[PDB]
Amino acid sequence: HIATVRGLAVSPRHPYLFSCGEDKMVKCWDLETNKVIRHYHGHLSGVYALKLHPTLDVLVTAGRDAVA
RNA sequence: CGUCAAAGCACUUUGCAAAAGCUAACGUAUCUGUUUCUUGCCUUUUACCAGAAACAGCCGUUUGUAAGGUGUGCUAAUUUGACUGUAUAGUUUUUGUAAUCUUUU
Repeated sequence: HIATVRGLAVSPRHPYLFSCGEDKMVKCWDLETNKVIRHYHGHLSGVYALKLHPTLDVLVTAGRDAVA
């Protein structure tokens, strides 16, 4: 990251780890390889909330865009 | 070559499915891109240098199956499978040593 890693979230169902920040960046750190796989581009500004839905493979994040 | 069974037949157009099952060229061919890292040449970013790992596209190949098209036959031809497939009256099996009678329990 380039600016304070705000969020984090490990998923239990997949060996992934997530992160967020004041970069607009949302990442998918694969835990088996220990590198990033996916960016989730779309957020207009610094993201704070990072939380992983329990059933459905789905990811929720929110920040100052004033939107989840 | 011979029998039996199945089926139109050869050639072709599309659709739809698949293509490491026990280490192996689906392609004796071979190109671009994204991300993550490492080094080059550099300060405008792009455009690039040349290595890695992870993903992707693209140009092609094979198979099965479905419907079609052309030419030929449906009073035929071709394909496909399957099979415990040969002929011997003269000594080891399919051209007879068989026939017949009687006693014992």
